[PDB]
Amino acid sequence: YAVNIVAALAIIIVGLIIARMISNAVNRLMISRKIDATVADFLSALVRYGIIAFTLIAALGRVGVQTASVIAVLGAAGLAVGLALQGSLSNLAAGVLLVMFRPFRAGEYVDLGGVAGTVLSVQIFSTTMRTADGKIIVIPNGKIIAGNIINFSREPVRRNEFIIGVAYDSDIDQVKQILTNIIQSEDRILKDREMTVRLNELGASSINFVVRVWSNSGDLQNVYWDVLERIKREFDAAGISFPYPQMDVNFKRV
Amino acid sequence: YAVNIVAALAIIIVGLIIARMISNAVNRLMISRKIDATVADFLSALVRYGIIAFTLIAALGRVGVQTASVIAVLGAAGLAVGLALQGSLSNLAAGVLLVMFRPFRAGEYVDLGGVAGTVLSVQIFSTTMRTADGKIIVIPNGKIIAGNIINFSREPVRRNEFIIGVAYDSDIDQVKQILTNIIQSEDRILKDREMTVRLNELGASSINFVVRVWSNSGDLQNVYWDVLERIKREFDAAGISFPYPQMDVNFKRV
Amino acid sequence: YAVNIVAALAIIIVGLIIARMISNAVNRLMISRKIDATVADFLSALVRYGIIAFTLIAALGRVGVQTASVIAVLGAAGLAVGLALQGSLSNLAAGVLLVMFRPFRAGEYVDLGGVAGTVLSVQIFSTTMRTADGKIIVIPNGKIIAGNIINFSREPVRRNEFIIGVAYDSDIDQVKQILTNIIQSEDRILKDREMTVRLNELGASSINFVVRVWSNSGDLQNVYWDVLERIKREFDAAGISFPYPQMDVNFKRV
Amino acid sequence: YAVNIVAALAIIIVGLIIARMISNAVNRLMISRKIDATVADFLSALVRYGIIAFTLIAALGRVGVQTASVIAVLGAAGLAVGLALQGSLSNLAAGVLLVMFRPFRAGEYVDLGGVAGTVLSVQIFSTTMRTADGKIIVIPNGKIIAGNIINFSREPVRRNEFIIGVAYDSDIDQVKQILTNIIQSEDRILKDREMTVRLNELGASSINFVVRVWSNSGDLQNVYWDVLERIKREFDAAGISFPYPQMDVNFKRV
Amino acid sequence: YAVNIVAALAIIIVGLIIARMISNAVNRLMISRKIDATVADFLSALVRYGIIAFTLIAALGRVGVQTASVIAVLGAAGLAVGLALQGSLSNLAAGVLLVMFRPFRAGEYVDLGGVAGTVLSVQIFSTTMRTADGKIIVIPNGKIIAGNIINFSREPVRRNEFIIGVAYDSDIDQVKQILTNIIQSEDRILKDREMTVRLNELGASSINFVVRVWSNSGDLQNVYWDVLERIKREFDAAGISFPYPQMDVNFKRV
Amino acid sequence: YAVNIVAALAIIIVGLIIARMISNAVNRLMISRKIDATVADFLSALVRYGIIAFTLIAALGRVGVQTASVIAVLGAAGLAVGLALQGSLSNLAAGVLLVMFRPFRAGEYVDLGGVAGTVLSVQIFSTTMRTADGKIIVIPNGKIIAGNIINFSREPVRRNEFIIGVAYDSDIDQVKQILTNIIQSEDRILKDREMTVRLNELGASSINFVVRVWSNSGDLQNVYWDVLERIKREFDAAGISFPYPQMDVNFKRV
Amino acid sequence: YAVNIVAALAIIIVGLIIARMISNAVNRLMISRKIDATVADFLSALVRYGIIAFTLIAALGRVGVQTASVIAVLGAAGLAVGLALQGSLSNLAAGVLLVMFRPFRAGEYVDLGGVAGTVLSVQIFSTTMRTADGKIIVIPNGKIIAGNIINFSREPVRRNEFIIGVAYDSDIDQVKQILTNIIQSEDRILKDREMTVRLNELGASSINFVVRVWSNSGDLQNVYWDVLERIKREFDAAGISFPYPQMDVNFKRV
Repeated sequence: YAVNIVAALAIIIVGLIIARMISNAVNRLMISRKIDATVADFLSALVRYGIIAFTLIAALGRVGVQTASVIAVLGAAGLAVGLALQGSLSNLAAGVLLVMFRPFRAGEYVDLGGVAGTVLSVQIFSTTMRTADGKIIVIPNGKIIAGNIINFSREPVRRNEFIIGVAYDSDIDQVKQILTNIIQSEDRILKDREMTVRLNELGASSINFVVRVWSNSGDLQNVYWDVLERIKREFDAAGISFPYPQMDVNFKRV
Repeated sequence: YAVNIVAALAIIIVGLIIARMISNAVNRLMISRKIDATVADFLSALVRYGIIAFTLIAALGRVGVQTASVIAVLGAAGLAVGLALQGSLSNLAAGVLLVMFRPFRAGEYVDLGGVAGTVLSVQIFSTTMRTADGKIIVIPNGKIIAGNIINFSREPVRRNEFIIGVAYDSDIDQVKQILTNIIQSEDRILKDREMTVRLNELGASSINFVVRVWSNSGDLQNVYWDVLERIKREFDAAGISFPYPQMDVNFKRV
Repeated sequence: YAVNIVAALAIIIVGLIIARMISNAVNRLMISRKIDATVADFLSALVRYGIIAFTLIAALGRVGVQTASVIAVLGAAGLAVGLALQGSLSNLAAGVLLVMFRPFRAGEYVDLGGVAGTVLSVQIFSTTMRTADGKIIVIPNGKIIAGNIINFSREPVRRNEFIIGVAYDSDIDQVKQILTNIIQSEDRILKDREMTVRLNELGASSINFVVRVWSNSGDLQNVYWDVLERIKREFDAAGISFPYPQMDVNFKRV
Repeated sequence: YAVNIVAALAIIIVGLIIARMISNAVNRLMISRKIDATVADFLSALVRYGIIAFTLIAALGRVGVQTASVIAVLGAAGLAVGLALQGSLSNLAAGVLLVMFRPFRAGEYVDLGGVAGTVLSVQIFSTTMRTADGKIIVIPNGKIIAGNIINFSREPVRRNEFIIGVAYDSDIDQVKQILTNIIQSEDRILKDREMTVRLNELGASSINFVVRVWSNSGDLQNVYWDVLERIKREFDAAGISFPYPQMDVNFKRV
Repeated sequence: YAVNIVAALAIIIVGLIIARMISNAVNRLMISRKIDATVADFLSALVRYGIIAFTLIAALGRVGVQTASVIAVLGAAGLAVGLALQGSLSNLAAGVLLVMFRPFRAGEYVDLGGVAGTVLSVQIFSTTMRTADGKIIVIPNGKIIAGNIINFSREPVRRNEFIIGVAYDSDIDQVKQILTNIIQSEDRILKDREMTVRLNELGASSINFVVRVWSNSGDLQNVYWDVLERIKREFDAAGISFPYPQMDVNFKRV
Repeated sequence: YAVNIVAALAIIIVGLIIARMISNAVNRLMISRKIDATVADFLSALVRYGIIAFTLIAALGRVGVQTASVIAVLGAAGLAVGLALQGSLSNLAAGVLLVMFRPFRAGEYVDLGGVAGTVLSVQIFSTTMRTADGKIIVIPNGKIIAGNIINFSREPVRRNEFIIGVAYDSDIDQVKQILTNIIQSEDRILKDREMTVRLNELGASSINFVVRVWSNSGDLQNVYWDVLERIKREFDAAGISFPYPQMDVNFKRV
Repeated sequence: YAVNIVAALAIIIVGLIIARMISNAVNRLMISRKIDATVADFLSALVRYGIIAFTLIAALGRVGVQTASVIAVLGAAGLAVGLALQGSLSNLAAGVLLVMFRPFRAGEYVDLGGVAGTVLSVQIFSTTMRTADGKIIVIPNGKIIAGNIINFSREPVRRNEFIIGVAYDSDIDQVKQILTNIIQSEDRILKDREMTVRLNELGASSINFVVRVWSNSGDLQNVYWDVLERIKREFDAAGISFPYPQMDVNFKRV
């Protein structure tokens, strides 16, 4: 009877010294690893309150008090902390998944669901990537894994799609001749792949030719800019008119 | 009383020699399987902390301290890891579902909810597919199973829909005659299927004929381009005018 | 004391032979039914690891070690696999619900929440349906049950709605006379149902008559196309003008 | 010792014969009710595997093996089936709620969050409703309860809102006189309720009068069509002009 | 030994008679209060199956069979019914909270996240409200509590905002004089509150004055209509022009 | 044996009298605090059913239910109530957060994710706030914590941004001179802060100057209105034209 | 027998004095910390009711009444409070994550998914940040972690993108010469990085040159404004016309 009481006080004193030991130990461990001391002491007070809660419940169990009430409420409070940390630990799990199944490496130009940039680093909780215009975007890993990963650096060839609106009076064969001469005289265009120049659309004010052209993934934007400037030059020289928005107006004297 | 004593320490030392050996074993196993050697030791430290937690709880239970507090908090922490890994393990389950119920195979041109490409591979956690313009999209499997799978390589015949806007003054029977001559003289159009040429819409500035035409799944875009170019040529030759946006203007000199 | 040790090793050996024979049996059942070998051996390794986990826990319990730690973590790992498989087993439950409460059968042209096609088959995890333009859409059953099911093959008679924009100067009674003559002389229109021709809207540039017309579900699109072509013909013959977008211009010379 | 073994084999044989008899009984109970046999045999195999799992667990417990691991994993698999059936059983609960608290009955024209039609039947898992244009929409009950229920057949009177755009030069008092004569000479308009004819908006090209008019729920669309046709007739007769889109243009030079 | 068997059959017979009496009593209670019997018989069959399940597994426990596997599956089926009834019970909890914290009473014109109407009644599961145009909307209580409650009947004074577009040629001080004379000569406008007449915006074709004016919550729409009609009258009398959409057109004849 | 019977009937009678006492006390406390007799009687009936459920189970346990059948079902029914209560008391937790972290509690004009107004009161489940146009919006606290809080009375100085579109013929230095004279002669503009007058955009028909100007949080709307009216006055006085939507028009033949 | 009754009353009295002392102690602890007593007494009454509930259940267990029913309902109520506090404790966990993995510090101009401003402080539950236009936005931490963190202060160099629309008649080489002279004569433009001046687009009415220019993060907006004003000045001096929206008008003249 009193043996359970002295055993319970023994559990209390060993639990308090273990609580102070583990609390100060994780204080030292987060001062050494991390930098902050305020939230380190906050988490250390959380762990200290956890160990003294564990040992107070174990002591009230050693006395003989049926202790399942605080067991159920402490389990639901741990489950509260669990459904809280669902997002952060999901970022952790997506991070280890994204570094063991790696669809991008540090330097691969990707498009992670609406933002596109070169991956500077894949950390444990987030990938830092630098945008094309200098912005640093720190995307969490759950937002990456839960969406698509459009990797632009895994295939060495990509495809420019030019859409040229010419007038309806413009001859289809002359436009196709000039566009084929432009995309054939250009050296960075892969000739062994698709080189489509065909009438894509009968537009409202114009008529739209599509020019689908494969090139290297590094020369892609320069092929777009050079073939577009050459299209403008050769079309203005050859008399083919890029039309303005056209209206037919039926005038009426009131 | 002493039977619980150092026999509990025998449990706590038979557990540490299992914890270290299982940590070293999963380090060697994941170095053999998928080398990272930097989050591999983190997962090994997680498994080590789990096994030493199991054996510390079992040793405190063998002594006589009623362990149901750390049991409930460890179960809630396991459920935290569970609701964390909900997304990744749902990708795994959707991957084994997608490879045992396979709606696409490696090479089938599909459309998985807004992105469309040829599936290069269906891995365990993601399908890599190459877009029509060269981009590699690594879609997770839960995002595929949670949405539609529009497969273009399962049926060998598909349907082009042309919408030709002609002027309101143009004769309906002449447009239907010329469009039927275009879709009948074209050989890749399946003649035993639907060949609809009918007045679809009375538009604002135009009047829209629909041309629904069945052709083979490989010949489909070429049928679209050739029949559209032939429509432009034969309509310009026959005098039917594709109209511009039309306005009726009632000018008022003020 | 040692009786529990030899009993624990007995549970160990019967569990290892059970872990071999159940894994071999599910390899048999997955090679015969739903044929695959790689992910079938993956699932077999999962079932083998599960059975050896069950029997290692049972052996450590039969020895005398309080084993509730791995019980709670294994229950939370089962709950991890459960909240993972939530989506796939919800597709399973929605599939058996969709086939025992069947709102569509194999062949019924439906509209399952933004995609519309004829249901080729209702499988256990997904309905395959062929779109009107040849595409095969494999919709999961949870996405079908969680949204509406617009069935076009359940009523034999449906309703075309024409909206004819005529000019503001056109006589309302002449337009109603001509539209009623068109929808009365057409034989596939159900005359015993609603045949509405009334002035629907005072539009911006036009004035919109509505023509609500009931006809059979197979003849519906042909009734639409024939009555629309007849509307264009008879309105052009009778002098009623479908107007262009109208502007009133008050020009004032700066 | 061996008494527990023969008792365990007794539980094994009574559970196997109970599993076979209850699988045959649930097969009869489904084939009499829902006359699909394939998914009936699937659910029967599920119930058979569940009861033989129950009795294998009970036998391994009666032998003396601590059968807590398979109980925890089986409870988590029951929770897998539970979070799976969350959607379908939520449709069931919303169906019994929607038929015991019934905001619509079979025949009542409603608008269940988007789609709008007359409810043909409220079943247990879904309400079938027929749209105004003939389409059958089978809406699940959770989608109905989770959204608004805009019931049109609960109140016998409703309100038409005409918006008449007249020119800026038109006299406000003459428009209000003519609109009040139109909405007063019409007999299906409830005269004891609100009859608003007032200047609602100073539009861009027009000026918008609102006409808010109460009438019976069956006469509502006919009141709209007749008062709109009368508005067009009397406004064209009295010289009030529904204006086209108006532009003030300041002409300039090159 | 046989004492447990006769005790188990005793629990069987008392549980079957309690199951029949509670099933028939719940059926009678759902007849006298919930007149529909087609789902009352189903709910009573559910309660009957539940009580016979409880007493069958209680008798299987009283025999001596370790029964804690069907306890886990039954407690997961109860949690299936729980996560099913999550929506309906959330409507019940939001209803009792919406009637003990009442932000609207029966008759108060509100806007419950989108739809807006006068609350006819707040029931336990839904608030019925009549729209301004006669429609009856039965909003569930979880959708009300989860969103905003814009109550228009809690403050007796509200604010009209007129936005008058005048021409750029119009004098600012004359427009402000006429608008201030209109909003000062009007008696239902609260003169002790804000009366703003100031230049709000330099629009594309016009220039927009804002007139923010406080008036009583019942007189608000009539103040809007009377001040807008007076603005049109006084501005047409004073020569200030409400401008049409303006274009500056540069002639480029060739 | 019969001692457990008389003890069970003792538990029955003490539980029934405690049920009546606690239900009467809860009805007293609810008719004192949160007065509504109908739903307080409903909640007291729920608490009465709960206490008679607890005591019927606790009495029938010793003569019966054999380790937690009805307890395992009642715990899941408690969690059924608990998911409803998590949806509702997420507002209570957010309310005690919103009071102990005090982001707007005094009456500060804020913008709580969309709607914006002066906070009338922060209650326990909702913040009532009065909009700028008189509407009372009762936002729940979970909707506030789940979104941003844009507090306008936390910083005493804020920023007006004028965007002035002038013509392309306007001299940039003259526009910058006049705008700097307007924003320098105005006394409520903070001159020690940013005063930006620079060419923001080359518009389609205009050219847009940005005027970023810091002023006090009370004087800000009056600074906007006064500087905008002064911009219109001085720009019309100095010959700088606010352009209409310009449109170069190239004439053609029929 | 009576020893359990006097022990139960002992637990009752020690739990009541412990409940009063912990309730008043957390009143004192919060009044020292956060000095709203009105919710401090609310939380203190919650903790008092929790401790008296724990000790009432412990006393009913020490008497001998099987008390697992209220254990299950109290655990489900703890899970109700936990899943209610899910969002608040997720903000807490995201706050300690955001301060131990800090992607922004106090002062770093960021864009936290939409809103963008300089982070004034990162607290435990929210980050306060001041917008560029003076507004104070208190973003919760879970909303920050759940989205991207676009940090503008981590890289010292960023990129302006000018899009200059010139006329179609303008010479491409003259525009590229003038734009290269502007972006080369400007000193704050980083010349060792990308300096792109190339033909980006053939627009509808214009033709769009892109000018991608790298400059320091503090000089970025001033580089944009200075190069845009210089583009307007030098282009008007050199005769290059920024075109208005262009229409081609075909006179039909009825």
